[PDB]
Amino acid sequence: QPIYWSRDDVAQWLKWAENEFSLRPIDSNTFEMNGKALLLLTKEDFRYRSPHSGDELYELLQHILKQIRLPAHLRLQPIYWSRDDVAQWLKWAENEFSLRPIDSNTFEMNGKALLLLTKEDFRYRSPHSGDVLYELLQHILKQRLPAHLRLQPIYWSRDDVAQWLKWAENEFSLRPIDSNTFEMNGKALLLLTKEDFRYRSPHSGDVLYELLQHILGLGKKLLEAARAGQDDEVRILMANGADVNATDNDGYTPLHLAASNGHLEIVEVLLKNGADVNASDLTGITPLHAAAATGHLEIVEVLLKHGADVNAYDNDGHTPLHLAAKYGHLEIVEVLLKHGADVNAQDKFGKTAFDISIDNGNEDLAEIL
Repeated sequence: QPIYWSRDDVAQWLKWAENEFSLRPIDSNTFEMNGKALLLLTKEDFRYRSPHSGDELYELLQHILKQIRLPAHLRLQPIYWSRDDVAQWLKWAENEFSLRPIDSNTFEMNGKALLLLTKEDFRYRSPHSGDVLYELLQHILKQRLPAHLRLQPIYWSRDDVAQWLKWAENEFSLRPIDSNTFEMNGKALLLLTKEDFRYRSPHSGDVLYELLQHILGLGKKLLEAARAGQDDEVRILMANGADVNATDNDGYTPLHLAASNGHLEIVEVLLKNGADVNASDLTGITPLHAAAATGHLEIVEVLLKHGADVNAYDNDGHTPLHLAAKYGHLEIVEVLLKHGADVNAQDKFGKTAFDISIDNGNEDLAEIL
């Protein structure tokens, strides 16, 4: 059975299939592992290794299949692995699966940071044994912020970004990070792609990038379901602790989602528990911008009451009034005007709010006065 195969046995199976199925020739270095390691690999890992014939090789192994043992020093959970423990795990799995010699510098981090890395980060660090060193962790996993930076990353300062790095270095046992590695503001740090993080900090940029993603949002991912209106679940989530200013994959806070779905109970409890009433969506949309278009006047009055920029502008230069006038909501438009809405909507096409009401044929909204 393939479980008993060695690196030599794996390689012979490759040259056999290369002749039997007339696959494009592949170097034995493509799969330098024992049969136990090969099993841990997913079909996507087979594809990445030998693109020309990885698919069929995987299916062959599966067709052949149809016809733990962690050291005591590393028996603890990976979240508690120190940086030294990770090195032994790399060296042990190397001898356990007969892999290419993994350098200790490959994973210069604690056990928590190792969990933050995605499968791709493992592959970049260990191009010869990363996938095996990744799925093994998952099987092991199956077996058994500082107050100075508690603000949302979008509002972090250049000095704040530096302290975040220093905190991350001590928190995840990372290598010394220079502060000039991310000499920018939190907004600029968000704009950087994961490839930029890997280039700025080759030792820890993959960890640092993922760290920022978690700060931007598990409990928050559940709390964002406040859009659905599960008020009791929102209280329960906040009671357990959650970033009230979390951001989804499109950059929406629980407030954005609750305001757009008409949950004044949620729209008020989030503000009381610390919600950015003027939070800027990726499109520059504010909670008011959302509530105005969705016609939730009560939420509109609340946001304006709890401090909302009646004259904010999205990425297309649209004020809440413009969004209101685009969907009628003359009542909401009146509230915005009563709270100091700009008559010059200053649209990206220069259109004013009245101009939007004229194109929509809403004479009542056009009759602003």
